[PDB]
Amino acid sequence: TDISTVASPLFEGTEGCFLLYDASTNAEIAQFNKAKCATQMAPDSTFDIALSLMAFDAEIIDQKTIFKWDKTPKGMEIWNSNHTPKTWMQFSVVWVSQEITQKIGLNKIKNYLKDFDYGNQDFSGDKERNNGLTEAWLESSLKISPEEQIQFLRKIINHNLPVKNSAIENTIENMYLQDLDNSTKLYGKTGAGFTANRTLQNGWFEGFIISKSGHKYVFVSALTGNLGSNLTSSIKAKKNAITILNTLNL
Ligand SMILES: *C(=O)[C@@H](NC(=O)c1c(-c2ccccc2)noc1C)[C@@H]1N[C@@H](C(=O)O)C(C)(C)S1
Repeated sequence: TDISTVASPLFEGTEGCFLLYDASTNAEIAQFNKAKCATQMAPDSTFDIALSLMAFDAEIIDQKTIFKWDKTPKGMEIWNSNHTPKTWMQFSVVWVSQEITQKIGLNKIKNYLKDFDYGNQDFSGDKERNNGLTEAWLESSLKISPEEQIQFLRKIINHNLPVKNSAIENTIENMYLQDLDNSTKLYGKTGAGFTANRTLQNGWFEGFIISKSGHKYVFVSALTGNLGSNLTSSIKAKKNAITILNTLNL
């Protein structure tokens, strides 16, 4: 299951990793760089997957929800508009995530984190800033490893979390991206950020694959590296995942 021959060149210049597991059997299908796989880091926008489960479970959104933009610039042009739960997921609209956390509230988020067994469960935010409610998952206190993300994703698709079944399937639906070359279906989510107080970038791309073979899988592509001042780490993590998945017979 060592796929280093293919994955190494794709992750050159970074500390990267890749994991692919069969969702039903938990069999490891492919791995690159287990040491990086075990290292906890900020989930960044991949935390939206957890927030989506919470929001649907708590019945504060549905698929017809329109998140209303406040007309002020949010940093990225794609963020400067109304959104749906689908486009929230697709474009990692951070202000929607923050609207959602403020609505659920800290203690209830902590309770969900405990139910999800999610990473270090540290939602305290930045030292001395009391900003955890709206920043904890963004290069801050909350950390989770690629291996932990695999098992979280596995729980989701197997309905082994104490949330509404619809909350799970609406969130999965809203992750759908495309089909791959052999028609396998890709459901995924990016996240990226700079490491606090450093120049390093971290990136993720993770999710589900549903094969016409019948098999379902969960995967995680993640990296950390000095890639300059343009945040491209999730672009790279995504690219790499798709390249690697298309080489496989799933
Ligand atoms: C989630 O990971 C979100 N990332 C950020 O908010 C982010 C940025 C940023 C860079 C460029 C433009 C806007 C924001 N800088 O630091 C952080 C923590 C969103 N998701 C990312 C993704 O890969 O999904 C981005 C870069 C698209 S923004």
